[PDB]
Amino acid sequence: LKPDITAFFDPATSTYSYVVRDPSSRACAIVDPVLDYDPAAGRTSHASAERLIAHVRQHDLQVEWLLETHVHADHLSAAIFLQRELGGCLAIGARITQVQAKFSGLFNLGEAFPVDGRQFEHLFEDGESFRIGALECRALHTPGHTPACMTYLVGDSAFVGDTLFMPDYGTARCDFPGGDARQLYRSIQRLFALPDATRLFMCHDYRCETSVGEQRRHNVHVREGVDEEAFVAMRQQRDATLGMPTLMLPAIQVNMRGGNLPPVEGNGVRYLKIPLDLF
Amino acid sequence: LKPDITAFFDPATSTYSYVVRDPSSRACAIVDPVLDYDPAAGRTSHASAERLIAHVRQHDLQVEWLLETHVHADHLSAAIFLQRELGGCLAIGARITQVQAKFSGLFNLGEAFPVDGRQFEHLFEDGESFRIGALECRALHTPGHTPACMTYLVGDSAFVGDTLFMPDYGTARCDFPGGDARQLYRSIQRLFALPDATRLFMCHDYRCETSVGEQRRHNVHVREGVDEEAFVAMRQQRDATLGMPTLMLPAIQVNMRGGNLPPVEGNGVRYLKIPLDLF
Ligand SMILES: [Cl-]
Ligand SMILES: [Cl-]
Ligand SMILES: [Cl-]
Ligand SMILES: [Cl-]
Ligand SMILES: [Zn+2]
Ligand SMILES: [Zn+2]
Repeated sequence: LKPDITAFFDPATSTYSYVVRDPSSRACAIVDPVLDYDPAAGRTSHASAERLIAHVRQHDLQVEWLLETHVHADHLSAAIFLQRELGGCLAIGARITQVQAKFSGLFNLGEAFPVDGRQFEHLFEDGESFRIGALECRALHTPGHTPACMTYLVGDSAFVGDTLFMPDYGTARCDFPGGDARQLYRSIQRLFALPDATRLFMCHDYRCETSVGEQRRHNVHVREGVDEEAFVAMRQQRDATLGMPTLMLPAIQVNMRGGNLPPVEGNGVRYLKIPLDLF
Repeated sequence: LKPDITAFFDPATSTYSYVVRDPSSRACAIVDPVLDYDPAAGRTSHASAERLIAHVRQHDLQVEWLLETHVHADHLSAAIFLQRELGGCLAIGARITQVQAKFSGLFNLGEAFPVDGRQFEHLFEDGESFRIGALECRALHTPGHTPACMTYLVGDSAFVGDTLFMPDYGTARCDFPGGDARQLYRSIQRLFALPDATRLFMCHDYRCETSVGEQRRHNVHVREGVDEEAFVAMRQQRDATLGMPTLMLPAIQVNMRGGNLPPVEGNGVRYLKIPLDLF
């Protein structure tokens, strides 16, 4: 039983979000939804999410899951807004509590900020099975880009997050806190051991769908024949040349909260905190 | 007695800073010095200021004034860092207290944030005379870009801030809070009534020095013959098309403090506050 998958490209952040629909029912999940954010003005907008809401409404779907593949450093999540409009259960990999506990310190939030994942309604363990309607699904731990990345298998497909790019772009950076180029190399090996026909759906592109086959032989960074020590050297060498993602500091502190904005002050206004000279 | 003026271009922010030196002594002032700031990482760096420090050290100058022409929305000021290394008296126009009182509310700082200009050691009134060594100087109120802009006359020259651009670029936006396209029009008229040979030194360029003469007849936005109501219409029409300056929210909250970073938290880290959905 194969999922009905609709991709949604966001040109500002190069993010693909997905609606993952059970063909035998109206149940669906939403993967990596984007809350649009203008960092110069601090304006959040709902254009990308409204595309998702309209699709769900057109096809009269019931949102069962709001899935995050990892903690996004390049965009803010629109999960909370979609959850208000469409319902559904907010979910992420269990190792999100490592990112919460680390960045609670880096953002200086105190214990008014819980670091155990309560903001998310489900934390997936490695290998955990679950369903989207009748669809059969499993969550695999695939860390390396971040400590907490998950790949979601759903029928014949896999939502790999930032664990791979399209074969001609290669792989993503691993210099996020807790990221590990060698952990990512072995996460990719796990992905390559899947059936070569598995539909692979990327989180970013700089062109959303490939296969395990295409990747295994044609990925410019981790084709077959690229050993662990070679890849690591190149990954860390490219990472050193990379400036920090523009939205990283706003994105983490929203996304580590499940996509809740920071609390309102007596002002009536909510504020992000931008650590100075910490990175 | 004419000032010895050295210009310093910052390509990241298109800012001209100046060293204004009294030829008959070693006294100088520093105008609009830049603290380099990477907004993605929250990294401040001291490259631009180190150029100023080296010049002061080469020519064995004594910093008497650290002048700001206005509250900068496009860069953070390096006044406090220069003040530590070189000394000197930090100064700005008296109407800085309007910007402090407004943005103390917009940034929700409470009364742990004084709104009377104590962070600056001198607040210039309109028409106030002062000296840089033997040089004769006067501060004119020239609002419009911001409520608090000042033009500094020093001998035969004038540091106009963002009150004008070079004649072929025209004028700057007036949509900052308290800014007023019509106030700016009449500030410019005041500048045009100066002697046509007055050396005019811009704060930005997108090429630092022109004359009142060149401006009066050749400014593409406010040449002679452009009336008050025409200019205002065009200024507000262009302003509406403009996205907010990238660094505006970090820059104001540092510069409204005289260039002090926000306080250290028990973390040991300092934080900017970015209002959400307020602009
Ligand atoms: Cl597209
Ligand atoms: Cl459920
Ligand atoms: Cl130059
Ligand atoms: Cl003095
Ligand atoms: Zn990512
Ligand atoms: Zn300005």
